[PDB]
Amino acid sequence: MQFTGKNVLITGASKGIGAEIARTLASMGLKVWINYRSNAEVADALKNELEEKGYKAAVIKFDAASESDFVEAIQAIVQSDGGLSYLVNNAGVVRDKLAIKMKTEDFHHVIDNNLTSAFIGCREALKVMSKSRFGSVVNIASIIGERGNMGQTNYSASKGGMIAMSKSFAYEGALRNIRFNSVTPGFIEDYVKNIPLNRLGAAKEVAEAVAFLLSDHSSYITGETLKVNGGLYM
Amino acid sequence: MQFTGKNVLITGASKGIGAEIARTLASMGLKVWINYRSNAEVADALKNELEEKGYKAAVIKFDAASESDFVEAIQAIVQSDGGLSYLVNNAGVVRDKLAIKMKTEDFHHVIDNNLTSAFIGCREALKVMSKSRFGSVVNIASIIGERGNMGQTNYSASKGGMIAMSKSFAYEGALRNIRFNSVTPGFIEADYVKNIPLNRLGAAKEVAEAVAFLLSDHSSYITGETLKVNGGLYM
Amino acid sequence: MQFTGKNVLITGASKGIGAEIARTLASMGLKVWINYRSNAEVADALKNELEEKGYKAAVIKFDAASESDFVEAIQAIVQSDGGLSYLVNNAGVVRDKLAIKMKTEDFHHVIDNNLTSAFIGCREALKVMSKSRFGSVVNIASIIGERGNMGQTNYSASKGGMIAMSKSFAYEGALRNIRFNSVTPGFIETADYVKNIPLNRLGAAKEVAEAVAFLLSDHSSYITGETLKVNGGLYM
Amino acid sequence: MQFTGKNVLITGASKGIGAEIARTLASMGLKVWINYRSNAEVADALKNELEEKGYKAAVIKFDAASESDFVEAIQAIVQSDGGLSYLVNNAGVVRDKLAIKMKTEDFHHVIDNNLTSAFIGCREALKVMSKSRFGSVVNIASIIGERGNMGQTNYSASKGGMIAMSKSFAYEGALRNIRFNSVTPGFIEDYVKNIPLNRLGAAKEVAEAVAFLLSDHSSYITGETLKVNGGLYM
Ligand SMILES: NC(=O)c1ccc[n+]([C@@H]2O[C@H](COP(=O)([O-])OP(=O)(O)OC[C@H]3O[C@@H](n4cnc5c(N)ncnc54)[C@H](OP(=O)(O)O)[C@@H]3O)[C@@H](O)[C@H]2O)c1
Ligand SMILES: NC(=O)c1ccc[n+]([C@@H]2O[C@H](COP(=O)([O-])OP(=O)(O)OC[C@H]3O[C@@H](n4cnc5c(N)ncnc54)[C@H](OP(=O)(O)O)[C@@H]3O)[C@@H](O)[C@H]2O)c1
Ligand SMILES: NC(=O)c1ccc[n+]([C@@H]2O[C@H](COP(=O)([O-])OP(=O)(O)OC[C@H]3O[C@@H](n4cnc5c(N)ncnc54)[C@H](OP(=O)(O)O)[C@@H]3O)[C@@H](O)[C@H]2O)c1
Ligand SMILES: NC(=O)c1ccc[n+]([C@@H]2O[C@H](COP(=O)([O-])OP(=O)(O)OC[C@H]3O[C@@H](n4cnc5c(N)ncnc54)[C@H](OP(=O)(O)O)[C@@H]3O)[C@@H](O)[C@H]2O)c1
Repeated sequence: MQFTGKNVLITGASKGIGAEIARTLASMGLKVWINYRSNAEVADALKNELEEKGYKAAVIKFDAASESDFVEAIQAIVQSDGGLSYLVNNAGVVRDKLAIKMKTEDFHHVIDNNLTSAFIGCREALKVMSKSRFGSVVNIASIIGERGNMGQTNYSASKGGMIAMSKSFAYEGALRNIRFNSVTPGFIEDYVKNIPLNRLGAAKEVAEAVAFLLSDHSSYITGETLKVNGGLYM
Repeated sequence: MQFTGKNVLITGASKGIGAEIARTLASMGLKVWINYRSNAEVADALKNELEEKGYKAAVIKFDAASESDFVEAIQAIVQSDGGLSYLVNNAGVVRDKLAIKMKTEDFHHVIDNNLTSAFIGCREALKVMSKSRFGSVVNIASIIGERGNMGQTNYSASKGGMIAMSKSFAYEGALRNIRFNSVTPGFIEADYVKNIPLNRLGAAKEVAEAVAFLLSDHSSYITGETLKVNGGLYM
Repeated sequence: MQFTGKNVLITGASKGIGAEIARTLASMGLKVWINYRSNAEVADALKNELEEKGYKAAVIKFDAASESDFVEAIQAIVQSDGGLSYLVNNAGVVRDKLAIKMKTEDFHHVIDNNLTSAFIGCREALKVMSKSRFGSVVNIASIIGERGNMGQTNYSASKGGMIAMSKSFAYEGALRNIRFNSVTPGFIETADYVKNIPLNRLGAAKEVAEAVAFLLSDHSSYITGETLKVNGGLYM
Repeated sequence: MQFTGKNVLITGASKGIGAEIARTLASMGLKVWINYRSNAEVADALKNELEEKGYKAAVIKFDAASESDFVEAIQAIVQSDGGLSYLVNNAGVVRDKLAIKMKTEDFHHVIDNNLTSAFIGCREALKVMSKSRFGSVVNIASIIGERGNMGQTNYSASKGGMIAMSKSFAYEGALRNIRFNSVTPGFIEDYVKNIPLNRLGAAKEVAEAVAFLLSDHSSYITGETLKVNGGLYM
């Protein structure tokens, strides 16, 4: 795919879907910044892999649920590269229980760490992308955020709020060509029963949806939610 | 409308949409419980207005965002009336501001107040209504939670999260006939009215009647739905 | 429920969900006009049952897919009645098959009969309700129109078209206080399927009928262009 | 973007959005079949321009609303190329008028011509793509099929029916790996006012959204309605 931008920051990218987004975007020629919070071994391993395939990769440590930490990280990337073309808000956790077994503590943890991180990222994207009249931001949402689930009142709250907040951000960034969109993965690798495509999704399929929404090919799409769930939910 | 249930708790019912919801359900024979946080001047005045007109009304206290406070009023109401049929999560604030001028303080205040509160309400509705195999909960969301708005990242996050959480709760309470539903009002009382097909602002009372429908027996097969009351502003 | 308006025409009302809308609206004091197409007997039995129960009811024969018949029937009701306050486009057919087995014949029949009929209904409603600045029209759609279904390309086409056309009609009727809304029933009783319904049961026809009543009644005076899901959680 | 398949038919592709879709899919390596009904001038001009630019391109004459005539066209393509990997139902007309002024003739014309044609395309796609267990179909709908518009009861009916029928076809084709998806463009080159991106859309951005949905990058996406409207509707 074709990118006018040059670099991308991916929160929570040391493993899983975030790692695969990093891998996909770096194989398409963007310099990927791979966020991690705790142990650096796995992030450093991914960065080494990506350079060793010939790509551009750097690692950066911050807590995406911390305002100061994540503002200073974006400032450091601006100072190293000259700007920031792309952001992927992927940082997220799960703490599933039935609601009657869930303290407001278990709710606040998931809400803060899944929504406020995305809010910080989107606001800082608005700041650093405005001067150049160019940017794209993708919020990794979920199918749970669109339909809800048993035992996932907190998670579904966070990712439905992410879907609606992202549209608000699209409204605010659209006049300076700063686009915001959500991706709602389905089941990514019994549950396979209800999937019409009769298989789990690969992380790469998510990653290439993200790549499309960051790319120039989606330059008229903003404020949209892209389902990547094999037909589980239309 | 027809109600098998007997009483309702309405958070933030002292004025505006909450109070006129309260008037509405009282007029249809339900015992209303106005909930307030600060002054009891308007809440008491409402309560009295509702009892002169011949209706059953009382008041109760908590910060609907406070877990303990919320819970403990719900036991108080169960002990007074023998149960709680209906709940309306109406409590909510706005703190509008462009996102770049918005401290995460201003974001947490709105999230914690507007959606954690609805979480305590819904989770406790599940608890008190499960025994009796009957219940109906309506969460008062907004068109902003469906479409988003400039200057309302915090409010749209809270209300959209409510709308989705409501669906999860509907899942958890469906097997026991506890129904969960949301209402998304539009602009409720000139350039604003240009984009409303009905060409007018909504009365707080139209929102209240939609809430009554979702609480009544007439919606007994409707759970997990989001009912748009916006005069056509959003379809 | 409260109704400012006085009478209602329900298309396809001689049996099933339409008969239950007629029964429910009759019991709320509306004069119901029960439409039928072919054999009257079942329709006149419904009219007699409603009149015995103390309610107002009449029958009227016309083909909802025929522009002239449906025009002329609405004109007749306006002249018996003084006007027409409420309309329920309930007429619909199914011809389920897989698409590779479906002729275009089998597609137009369901389209011409499920959508065009609603189009005529809503357009005549606009006409006859404009002067009095009051009116409410409900279009009986389906969950299939929202979600799509195997073997139901034609039916889902017709009901999704109905759902979107109903919103356009809301736009055109909104200035004369003529509201347009849709109901999307799920699986209604007439047990593999009850699996995927959270409420763990089929719906009753009366639950649909009461949702229709709400969308006709005064209580929904600010709700227009909406699609009200009656499916017990099968689709959110 | 990559494509496992080799060719694509596009109905109503002689000018406008369909021409741009032909132009875009041609530059990415697909052999494009340019459908037209009436004059062949403009379609030959398109063909000659794409063959000038080094690409494979062929015109084909048929009325998309006629069952026999678009079944036969698909059959002739199958015989020439050996198969058909991709289809784009783009044929479409408007006859805008207030509902009280609109004969059922006016309604039937737009219905028969916008929605029946897509039905004939999607069934025939089911038939010809099933054996190879590979295919992708994109139905070009509209924002009007999602929110409605005054004066456009007929167009909105056709396009919203297209959007729901496409999910039904997605269900039917899922097991064979034949994907169905819709595109809902907004305003495509006062009005601009209500568009957050503050400009009309290029046919070119619609065409690239279509390309993504046909491509291998959307291989876990079926039954989706991808909005291309610059924030005009979220
Ligand atoms: N897999 C699915 O089916 C599915 C579908 C829907 C969406 N997604 C989304 O996919 C994303 C991650 O994919 P995954 O399921 O493969 O999860 P995963 O394997 O847990 O990867 C999540 C990553 O995000 C990190 N993270 C969490 N909070 C963070 C913070 N505040 N700052 C920085 N990094 C943070 C992780 O925590 P640690 O430091 O603890 O490793 C981890 O590296 C999330 O947004 C999830 O909500 C998942
Ligand atoms: N009006 C609209 O256009 C619109 C549309 C969408 C939905 N709604 C919803 O309508 C509801 C209220 O209607 P309104 O707009 O008319 O607002 P309002 O006039 O401000 O009434 C809101 C009430 O909720 C109370 N409240 C706030 N937080 C509370 C808490 N934690 N515990 C208990 N009570 C609390 C208020 O606070 P005080 O103690 O500070 O008075 C006040 O009595 C909200 O949920 C809002 O989100 C508004
Ligand atoms: N049952 C469900 O699960 C379900 C769910 C979604 C919505 N609905 C909708 O419910 C409505 C009817 O309910 P039902 O399922 O109980 O169907 P039903 O039992 O078949 O009742 C349908 C009625 O509509 C009549 N009708 C058909 N075309 C007509 C026309 N052109 N003019 C006048 N009447 C016409 C019937 O035809 P005859 O003269 O041939 O009897 C019959 O009386 C339809 O709109 C259907 O599309 C059904
Ligand atoms: N432009 C927009 O703002 C917008 C937005 C939403 C979607 N779209 C969709 O985009 C498509 C067309 O793009 P456009 O707006 O640029 O329209 P256009 O300029 O009119 O191009 C439409 C083409 O489709 C052809 N066509 C119509 N019916 C046909 C049939 N039965 N068989 C074969 N070809 C047929 C045309 O007819 P002739 O032979 O009469 O030339 C013409 O070549 C349609 O599906 C329209 O509904 C338009």
